[PDB]
Amino acid sequence: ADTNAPICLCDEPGVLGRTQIVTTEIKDKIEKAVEAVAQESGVSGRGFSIFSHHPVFRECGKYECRTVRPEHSRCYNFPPFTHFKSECPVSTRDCEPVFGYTVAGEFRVIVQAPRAGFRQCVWQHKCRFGSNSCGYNGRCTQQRSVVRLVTYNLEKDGFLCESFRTCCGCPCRSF
Amino acid sequence: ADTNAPICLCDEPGVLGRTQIVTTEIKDKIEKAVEAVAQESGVSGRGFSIFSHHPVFRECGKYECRTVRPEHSRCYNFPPFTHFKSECPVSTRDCEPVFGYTVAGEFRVIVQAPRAGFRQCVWQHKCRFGSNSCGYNGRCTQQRSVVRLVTYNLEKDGFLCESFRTCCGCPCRSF
Repeated sequence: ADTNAPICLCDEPGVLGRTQIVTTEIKDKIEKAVEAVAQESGVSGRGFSIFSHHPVFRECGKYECRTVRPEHSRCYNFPPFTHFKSECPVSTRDCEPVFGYTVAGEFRVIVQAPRAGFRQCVWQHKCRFGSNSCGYNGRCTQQRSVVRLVTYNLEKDGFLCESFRTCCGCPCRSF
Repeated sequence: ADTNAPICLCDEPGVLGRTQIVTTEIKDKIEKAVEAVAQESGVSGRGFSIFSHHPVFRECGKYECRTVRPEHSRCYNFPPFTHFKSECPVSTRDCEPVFGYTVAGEFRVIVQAPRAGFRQCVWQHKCRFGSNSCGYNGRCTQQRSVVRLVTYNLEKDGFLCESFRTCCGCPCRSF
């Protein structure tokens, strides 16, 4: 594999920040579209409920930044739901990405519309010091899982659920 | 009177995982307060922090463990930023304090929330062998400096910056 990389949400070498800067015009388009969704609802204007009528949001739009805690994205909370015997120290950061590369490696725009009231978050848990030695013979390794998040299709002006790899833990594996 | 063994951030058997009064009851309260900031903040970027949108954190949240280097707490990194002519031998230890005494002598809980992505580190540089003769007429002296760290005010259960003395070096104080 020449160019190979799993790529976790918010992954970035320079202190894990932003790679490129999405056009404000795009953010504008998204805000508008999300507002359109909220209005086609109207009823139940108390919270996320304004989005709960649209099929895609119902399917994968529930990683609400307001409710998602870090433990919800630890590997033990994703199938197979098992705990690590030994896990290395973990660096945890909330992630609210505007872009992501799917499981298939494609580039996608992940929907974030703070003004409209729709924000998606998934806390990332990575090996604190990369892959250092840890067992009596082990190695610190990044484990991942997969989350589905609402993305925005620029062409067809439509929403869609897509799969992204998320960093859930750092088990000390025997290499 | 003088003392060969100076007192620094992380000194005395009180600073530990459990620690003095820093009950798992307090710890948890702090963790959730930090998570709330992460959840409402969201704002992030390279060479930044997700906490830089909150006023207390933008002011004194820069001793985050992932960015801190041992030399960042050496005396020459604090005003008047001057180097020593002769410095006695130093013992450098990492320090991630859970409580401390402010420059005004008050006890304060120093925020440490590993699970929400906020840890504070200030490496202590102590006189390896204190007070012993070093120069012609000098005596090895613990040099302290002042650092501001995010604290948790019990009363108003919120965040506040406070000033703490930190051990930055051990100059041979001759004359």
